[PDB]
Amino acid sequence: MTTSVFVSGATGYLAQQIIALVLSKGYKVVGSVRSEEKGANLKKLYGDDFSYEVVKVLEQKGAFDEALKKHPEVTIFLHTASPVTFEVEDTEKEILIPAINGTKYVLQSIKDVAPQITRVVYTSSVVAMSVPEELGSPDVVLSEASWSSLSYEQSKTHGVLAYFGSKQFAERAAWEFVEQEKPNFALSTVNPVYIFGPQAKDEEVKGTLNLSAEMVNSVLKLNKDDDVPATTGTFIDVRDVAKAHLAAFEKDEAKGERLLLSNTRFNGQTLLDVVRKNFPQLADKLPVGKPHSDDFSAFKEWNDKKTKKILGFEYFDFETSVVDSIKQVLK
Ligand SMILES: NC(=O)c1ccc[n+]([C@@H]2O[C@H](COP(=O)([O-])OP(=O)(O)OC[C@H]3O[C@@H](n4cnc5c(N)ncnc54)[C@H](OP(=O)(O)O)[C@@H]3O)[C@@H](O)[C@H]2O)c1
Repeated sequence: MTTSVFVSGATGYLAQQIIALVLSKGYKVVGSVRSEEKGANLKKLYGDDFSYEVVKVLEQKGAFDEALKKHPEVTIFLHTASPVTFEVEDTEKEILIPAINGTKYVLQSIKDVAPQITRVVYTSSVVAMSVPEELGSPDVVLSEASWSSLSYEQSKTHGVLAYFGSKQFAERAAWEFVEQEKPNFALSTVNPVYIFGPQAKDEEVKGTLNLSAEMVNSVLKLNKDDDVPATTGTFIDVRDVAKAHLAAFEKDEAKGERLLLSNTRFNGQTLLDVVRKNFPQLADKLPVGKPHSDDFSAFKEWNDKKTKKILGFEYFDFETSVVDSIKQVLK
């Protein structure tokens, strides 16, 4: 009787938080995974309202055809699967193509075989809206209208620029598909910054230590003689990203929208100060730097007012998000 929701890349960090949230709202879920045992693991963790299908390669035409044919009860599709790595041999084969062609072929499969799908949400990224130097700029104001100027030729040259390109061009292709093919579904994208926060299941706190979360987790591996990490940027809590995905398919207002998911700026000093205050027993094992020397008052606030009005909830603050990540890891 209830609606089923399809989530590509269900093994992932964001994807599992999305899955745990939608299951809690009464939805069923069907998740895609690159292998059978990967499916089997998730089933044990999430229970009866979760099914999976093995889709090993995104960059094949009709890759999701069989999976979708087997699940007519699915009316919602959340495409989150994407290479999220900066380190590869071929930027193209390992990052650009599976993102760009993966995305094109999923939308085509939905149109071909799942005409009952009314909503599709694509997980994009702030990298689709800018170039590396602009993000760390204090005179740059990003908005839902922002598009990266990074060219495809330049995106190939190395790993970080490939990831920037992958998101920008996959998302473009997504909006171009909607314009050109005129599908039954309405499209919306979620564009987050660095994603922090606890993993969905404690049992998953062991391997595949995902890039973004690890930027918090790595602090615990410092020792008192190490330098303050130089990591800096803007954050959003994984649980807020999940709620945005939910709003991205439940709210009429979210149709045809890009949603910029960005909260506050932080650097390595912000991180150490939070961890040191909340986990005093680790203070002797950690560097000190210059507590509260961090100052972001010169940075123009990004324009996410539209996203904030559509979402209609308040975000987890940096300390809570970081605190909950470390709590779980220590547990
Ligand atoms: N976390 C961030 O820093 C961040 C920020 C903004 C936007 N995003 C976007 O949101 C998504 C979720 O982020 P995340 O932190 O959850 O990343 P993640 O933990 O690395 O999740 C990636 C998932 O997608 C699948 N996948 C990756 N590369 C693939 C490929 N070449 N072919 C087929 N499947 C592949 C993997 O499935 P298997 O487990 O089966 O390999 C993996 O579980 C990302 O795709 C990213 O584009 C992420």
